[PDB]
Amino acid sequence: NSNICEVCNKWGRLFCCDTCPRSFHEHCHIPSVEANKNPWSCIFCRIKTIQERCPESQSGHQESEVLMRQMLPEEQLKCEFLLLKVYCDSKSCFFASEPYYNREGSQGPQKPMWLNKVKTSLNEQMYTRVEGFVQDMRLIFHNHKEFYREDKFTRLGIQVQDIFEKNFRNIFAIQETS
Ligand SMILES: [Zn+2]
Ligand SMILES: [Zn+2]
Ligand SMILES: [Zn+2]
Repeated sequence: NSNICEVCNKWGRLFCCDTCPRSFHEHCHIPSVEANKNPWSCIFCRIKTIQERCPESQSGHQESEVLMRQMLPEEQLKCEFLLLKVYCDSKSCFFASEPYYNREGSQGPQKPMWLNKVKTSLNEQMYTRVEGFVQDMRLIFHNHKEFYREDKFTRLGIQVQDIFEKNFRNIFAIQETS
């Protein structure tokens, strides 16, 4: 097993996957690492199994169809994984916790959003469709773009949104386009 957390790349109190060499801090894994269960399989392994059980799940999909899916167990898992993929980028630190807004010449967003709030929402099963989760994710970056205007700090929102969107297309097998 790896000697660092797959998500935050630090050592500490780690839980090891039994089916692959990844390791996790308790609350870096999503969902939080389960109390018992021997053997234990991580989210990367659980996502791989879905694909292996239904190879055709990797054929291309339209985003509009994906968004309307109900949050059944397999779509819940895919959203948890997509969330985890964003936390895997160190630039996710800027979007993790509750923001505040007091900048000359800007007003804060009408509906603030941050990664830990989406994490809790997923944990508490507050999304009924994929669209709910993806809307809150995109809102994080859109709020940041609007607030920071022409400050070059806006680019952090662009950068982390690109990680989100690449992973969204991969995890949900969105049809490749030009
Ligand atoms: Zn970690
Ligand atoms: Zn694993
Ligand atoms: Zn099948």
